[PDB]
Amino acid sequence: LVHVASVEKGRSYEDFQKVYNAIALKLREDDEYDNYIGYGPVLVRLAWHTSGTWDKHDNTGGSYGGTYRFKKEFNDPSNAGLQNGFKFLEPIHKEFPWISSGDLFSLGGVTAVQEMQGPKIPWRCGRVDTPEDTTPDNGRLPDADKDADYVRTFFQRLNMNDREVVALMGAHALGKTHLKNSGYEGPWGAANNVFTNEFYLNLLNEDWKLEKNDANNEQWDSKSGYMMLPTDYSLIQDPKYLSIVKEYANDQDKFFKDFSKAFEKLLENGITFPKDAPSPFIFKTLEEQGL
Ligand code: HEM
Repeated sequence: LVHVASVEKGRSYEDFQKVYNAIALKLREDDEYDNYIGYGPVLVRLAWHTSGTWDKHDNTGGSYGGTYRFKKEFNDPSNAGLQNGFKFLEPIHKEFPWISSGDLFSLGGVTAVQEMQGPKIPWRCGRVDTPEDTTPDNGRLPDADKDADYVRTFFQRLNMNDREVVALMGAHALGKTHLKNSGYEGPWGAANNVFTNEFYLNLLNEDWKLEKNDANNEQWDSKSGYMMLPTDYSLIQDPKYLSIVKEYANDQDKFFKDFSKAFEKLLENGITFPKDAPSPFIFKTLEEQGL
């Protein structure tokens, strides 16, 4: 099953920069969301969950078809809370009705990372909406109560290696767990709407205690008021992941570069880009544009 990228008719970099900008301006405006975290983190998570249903074995799921717009995927228990990101994007899509759903969901993630002072993430257009019956079934997104061997095997299905996995998990600097969505509660760190390598620093430097939360699930908690999921903590339990956590804790630029590559790859899995497709776009931030 081949998904060939097909550029929205007549569109070029400037059209997508306008979409970026609209997302970015709304992120600035709607700053009160989630006790003033803002929408950056949930948009990053929406981009990831809409891409992370991919199965390399048969090219089902993935970002291309924008299938989160259908009830089976939007109602996935694993996607609880992402409705907020979708609602954010609704007025964006109304203003730019020509962008595909998959391009919008993925671009929302890129925009959020960059506006939150993260790395530049090159982004390619040309995802095409596919019909309801192409929506992947629930259950392809990961469980949080598991160990490093689970994490490693899970991400093989997404064609991600150890370094790509550890880099992608650094997105957990952002936002928080919310008990009613996932059965976990609390932020991973202090700077939870600015993209930094704080996740790795907190894993290595906080004093974590294994506790039960009010949903009766185990999570790791610190006296600073931070938490880690069992799957997060697995990155310092496994000696191969641990080495990479230490690397990113000690090298902000390396983390940024590796994250950018892995995140673009996640957002592009399953898509065939023709030879003569446009090169990936690197959007300017609002700040870079003086906006
Ligand atoms: C083993 C893999 C992973 C597991 C089990 C996991 C699990 C979770 C859970 C349980 C939450 C809390 C959701 C809520 O209560 O609202 C969450 C939040 C989040 N995850 Fe992950 N995650 C994984 C990987 C990733 C990756 C690869 C990214 C993106 C690159 C990502 C980005 C986020 C973000 C940004 C949030 C915060 C959302 C918000 O504040 O609304 N996660 N994750």
